Amino acid sequence: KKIAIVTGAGSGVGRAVAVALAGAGYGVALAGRRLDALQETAAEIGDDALCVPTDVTDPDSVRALFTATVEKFGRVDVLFNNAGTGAPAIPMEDLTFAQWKQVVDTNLTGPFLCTQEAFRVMKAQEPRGGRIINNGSISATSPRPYSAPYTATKHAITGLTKSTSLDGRVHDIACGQIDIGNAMDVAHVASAVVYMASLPLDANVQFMTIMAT
Amino acid sequence: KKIAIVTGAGSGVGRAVAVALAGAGYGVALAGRRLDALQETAAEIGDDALCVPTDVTDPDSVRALFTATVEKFGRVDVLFNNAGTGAPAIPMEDLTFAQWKQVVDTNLTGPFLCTQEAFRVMKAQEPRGGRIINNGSISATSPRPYSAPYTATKHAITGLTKSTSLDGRVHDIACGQIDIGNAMDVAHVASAVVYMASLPLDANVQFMTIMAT
Amino acid sequence: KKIAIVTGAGSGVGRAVAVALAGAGYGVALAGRRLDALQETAAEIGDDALCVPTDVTDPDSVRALFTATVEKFGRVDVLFNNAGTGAPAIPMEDLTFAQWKQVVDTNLTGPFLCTQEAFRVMKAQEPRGGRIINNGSISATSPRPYSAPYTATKHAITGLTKSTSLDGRVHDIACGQIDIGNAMDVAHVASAVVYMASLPLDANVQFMTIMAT
Amino acid sequence: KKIAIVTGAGSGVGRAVAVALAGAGYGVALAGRRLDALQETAAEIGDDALCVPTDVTDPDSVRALFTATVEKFGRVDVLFNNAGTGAPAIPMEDLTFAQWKQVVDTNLTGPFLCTQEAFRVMKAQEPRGGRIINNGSISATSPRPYSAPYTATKHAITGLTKSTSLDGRVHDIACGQIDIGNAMDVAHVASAVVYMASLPLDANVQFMTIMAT
Ligand SMILES: [Cl-]
Ligand SMILES: [Cl-]
Ligand SMILES: [Cl-]
Ligand SMILES: [Cl-]
Repeated sequence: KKIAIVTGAGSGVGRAVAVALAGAGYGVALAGRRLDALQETAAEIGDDALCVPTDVTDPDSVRALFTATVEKFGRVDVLFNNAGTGAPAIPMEDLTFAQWKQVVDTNLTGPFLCTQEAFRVMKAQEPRGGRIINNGSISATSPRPYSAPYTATKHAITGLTKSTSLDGRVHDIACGQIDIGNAMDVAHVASAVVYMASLPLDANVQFMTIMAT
Repeated sequence: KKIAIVTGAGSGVGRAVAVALAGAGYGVALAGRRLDALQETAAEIGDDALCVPTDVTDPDSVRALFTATVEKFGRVDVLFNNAGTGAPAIPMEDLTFAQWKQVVDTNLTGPFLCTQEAFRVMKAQEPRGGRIINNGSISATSPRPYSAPYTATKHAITGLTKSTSLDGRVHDIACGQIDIGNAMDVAHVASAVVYMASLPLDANVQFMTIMAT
Repeated sequence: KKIAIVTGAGSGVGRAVAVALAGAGYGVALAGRRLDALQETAAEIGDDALCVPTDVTDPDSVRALFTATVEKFGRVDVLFNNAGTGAPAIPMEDLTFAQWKQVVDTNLTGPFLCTQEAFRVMKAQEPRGGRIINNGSISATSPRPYSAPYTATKHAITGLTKSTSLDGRVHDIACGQIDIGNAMDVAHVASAVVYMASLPLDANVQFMTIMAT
Repeated sequence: KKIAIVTGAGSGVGRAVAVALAGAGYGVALAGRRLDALQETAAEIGDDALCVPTDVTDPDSVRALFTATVEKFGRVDVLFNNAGTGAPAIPMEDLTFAQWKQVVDTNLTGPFLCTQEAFRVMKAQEPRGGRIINNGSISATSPRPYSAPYTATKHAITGLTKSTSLDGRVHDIACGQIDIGNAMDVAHVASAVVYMASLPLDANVQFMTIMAT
């Protein structure tokens, strides 16, 4: 009955969130670049997860993902906007323009295009609205060496969450963000996302940070 | 089987947290200044909550609360360090020294003394450790007018959480903090605290903020 | 012609700020617990600094400091609210109640009482208003081990600055804060404070952090 | 004798910083898209400013700017990495992919490419190192409505500053950031940048925020 779209759903925290949302009774659309790993996530769910190979850096592929979801399930209540690539851990001035662009497109442009499509879908549905949960950094309180593209784009996600919360309110869209760091088992990020998605629309975890050890 | 001490348990979020922890199967000690309101919380729980009238600004009363808890339940796994008073909303220079001292003692000294006693108890028990959850501000992203004592002491709680996490690690003590603000139903703060207390000791929500509307 | 009160002026950053403000042409009142070290700061200034032994944790002593300043110089344009004591670096639960109270009184109550007296004086003078610069932490981005009283009270100063900025605006009082940390020569904190005090009242450095190395 | 490169130097804060650095005795290279406005900045300086029309979103144009600077002046001690465009204030889902890409390229890719070229130049020169000052947001404590591309990319600049400080240390490169907001005369941002550039390399203002009124 509540419907989620989970990006990066073929691996890691995306897979764990999709499995945990389905266990909590959501209908789930699984978005990611490769069908094989999406299929294994759907097998784990063992219900009616929908696999949707998607390039979230591509506006048309993104639109197609939400259309497929609404066609199958009827609406979209939650988006877990989950991306996380890094460039190689090399001196910053050795990064090529393409290595830079790959991290910006994956970590920042993908989440922004999915947030735009979520606004289009959520504002149109009835009852109106929903929630977007953005997956932030895995090094929250301290950047790793040689990480400027990853650190800049995950900080950009904090700005995107803030503007999405402000701009979503008119459409009954809430937005919050989860970050992790180290002083981690993906199950704990998934249970936190399930918790955040459990709240009614007028209460919202805007930011939370979970620390390992 | 897991044991919690909840301060401010006779009202508001303290009562809601105590009721929610007991519903999740915790043994609960209810600490607060007045027995009457503690009794009503224990009636709501309708199990074996322990009422312990306590002045958390007083070291001996604090020690007595933890001793009563360990005597009854055998150990203390979670402390919800919950205080929240304000001075009158008047020009800052009109505040009397006693009105200032009342907010510092209640909002900062109480939580610090309970954290010290929690370290004494948690480091001594077997298995060792536990978690302390500090209740932060209700105006997280923007201070209200005429609120310097409340705003300074709730910001102090953020510093206390950070030092408690660092200093607790050697004793297997984790510490995290919850804050709220407004762009709220106490049930949502209670379910967030239950969530935070649900995690094993090596994963910890160090900070989370829930926003109304 | 612009007049400053500098607390902790007998040593360290307080002395360096007082010397730098006087070098920039301010009249300076030097506040601190011991006359000897205040005298040496006044000798360094070698002009007309006013030594005022003061206990900033005491409301009457604070009032006396501002009265002495207005008597001598005619008004108070800038307050450098500068305190910074720590408790011993020992396990938190070994701190005595008096060791805790000493850090709260020095690092939080002193600055709050000086801010109240500054509001009384600044709102009354003509032209009205002025600026208060609060000296924050020396470990800004990471607390040291065994530092809960210092870390909680310097975080409290951030809350005090925020409320002082909001509440001061009606009186043409601006408030900002300086913090330092380490990835330091007191001359750099002093030149930053001089910079902050140089701005007209409608532009204000609300926060700045200077990092060593 | 100290040499600065100032981007966006044909207008607004970029022009004011270039004029103020030259007034403080720096040699200045003026980078911006249009020669006309660069010329007017150079006329204001009325000394030996070097105009260098540059597209900072283009790696070759960026390299050419630093090469022109080193050819003329001999080294580069300070970079003011200054960009700031917004997309139209319209519903987020109405933004075209090109309007999004324009803000990411200008506000995030330009500063990243200039930081890479600054590392190449600063690490190679003798004495080695220098400082990079990134111009952050003009709405620091609260995003404006309809501003997700601007808010995300200025938050990204905070991440870039943090990684640049960490990664620059081995090359004696310091990095800090200035932000502004409103509870402003460009002269105050320029005097703050001059202040930040005045410090020796082992002390660094990593972040400062100036608030209007
Ligand atoms: Cl990050
Ligand atoms: Cl607060
Ligand atoms: Cl601190
Ligand atoms: Cl911003």
